[PDB]
Amino acid sequence: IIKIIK
Amino acid sequence: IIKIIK
Amino acid sequence: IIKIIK
Amino acid sequence: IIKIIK
Amino acid sequence: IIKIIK
Amino acid sequence: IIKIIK
Amino acid sequence: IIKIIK
Amino acid sequence: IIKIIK
Amino acid sequence: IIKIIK
Amino acid sequence: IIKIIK
Amino acid sequence: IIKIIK
Amino acid sequence: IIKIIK
Amino acid sequence: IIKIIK
Amino acid sequence: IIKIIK
Amino acid sequence: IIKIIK
Amino acid sequence: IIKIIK
Amino acid sequence: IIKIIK
Amino acid sequence: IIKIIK
Repeated sequence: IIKIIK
Repeated sequence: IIKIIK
Repeated sequence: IIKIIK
Repeated sequence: IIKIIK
Repeated sequence: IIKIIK
Repeated sequence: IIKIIK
Repeated sequence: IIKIIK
Repeated sequence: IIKIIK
Repeated sequence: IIKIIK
Repeated sequence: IIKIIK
Repeated sequence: IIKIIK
Repeated sequence: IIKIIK
Repeated sequence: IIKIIK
Repeated sequence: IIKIIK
Repeated sequence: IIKIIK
Repeated sequence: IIKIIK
Repeated sequence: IIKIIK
Repeated sequence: IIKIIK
């Protein structure tokens, strides 16, 4: 699981 | 699962 | 600015 | 600006 | 601006 | 601007 | 599953 | 499943 | 600015 | 500025 | 500025 | 599990 | 400035 | 588990 | 400035 | 487990 | 377990 | 266990 907010 | 907000 | 990942 | 990933 | 992914 | 993916 | 908001 | 909002 | 990852 | 990772 | 990791 | 807020 | 790691 | 706030 | 690690 | 606030 | 606040 | 506040 990969969750990113840029 | 990959979730990205740019 | 609101950014949300559930 | 509102960005949401469920 | 509203962007939503369910 | 409203963009929605169910 | 890949979900992206740009 | 791939869901993208640009 | 609000950024949240659940 | 608020940034939260649960 | 508030940054929290649970 | 990888969760990143930039 | 508040930074918390639980 | 890797959680990062930048 | 408040920094806390539990 | 790695948790970082920068 | 590694927890860092910079 | 390594906990660092810089």
